[PDB]
Amino acid sequence: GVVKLELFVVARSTGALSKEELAKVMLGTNEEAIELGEAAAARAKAMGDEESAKIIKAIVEKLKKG
Amino acid sequence: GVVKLELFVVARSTGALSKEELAKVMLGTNEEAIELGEAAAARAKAMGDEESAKIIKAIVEKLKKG
Amino acid sequence: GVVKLELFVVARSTGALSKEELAKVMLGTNEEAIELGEAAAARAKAMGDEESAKIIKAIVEKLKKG
Ligand code: NA
Repeated sequence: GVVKLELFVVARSTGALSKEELAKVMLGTNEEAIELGEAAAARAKAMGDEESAKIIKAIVEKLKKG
Repeated sequence: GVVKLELFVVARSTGALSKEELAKVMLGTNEEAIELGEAAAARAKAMGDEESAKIIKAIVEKLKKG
Repeated sequence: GVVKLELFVVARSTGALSKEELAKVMLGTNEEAIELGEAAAARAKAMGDEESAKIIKAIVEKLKKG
C-alpha cells in the first residue's frame, strides 16, 4: 500500500526503473516489489545517487518482512 | 486515499494531466478524480502509450470500487 | 501515513528540497515531516509557486491535527 507507493515514487523520480518494472511494483506481488526495489537501489548506486540508494533500501527493508 | 495518490503519481509522471487537473485530483471530489483519471487514460491512448493507459485504467477501476 | 507520502510527492514536485530533506520527510518522524514540509512551502512560495505553497500548507495542517 503506502510502502510500495513510497518505493514507486523514489524509483520513478530516480529514473531507475522502466515503465513495465514500475507497473509491476504497483500492481504486482510483494516479492516482485522487493526484487525490483533491490534492482532499483543497485541502479541508484550505479548512477552515483547514494541518497536514493539508501532511501530505496530502507523502503525495501520495510517491504520485506511484511 | 492511497489509490488517489497512485493516480496522481502516474498521471503526473506521464504528463497525462495538467497541473490544475492534478490539483483537482488531490483536492476535488471522488467522481472528479475518476473522470480525470479516465481522461488521462484516453489522452495516453491518443498518444499511443498503451502501457500508461492500462495502469491508469487499473487505478481508476480501484477508485470506482471504493 | 498516507498524508506523509502525499506531502512527500507534492514537496518533491516543487524541487524545493534536497534529496536528504526528502529522505527525512519520508523516513523520519511526523515532526520532521512537518518542519521540512513547512520549509518546502516557504521555498515554493519564495520561488513564486503559490499553488504548491499552500497545497503543502493544507497538507502540513492535516499532518499536524493527527
Ligand atoms: Na489504444
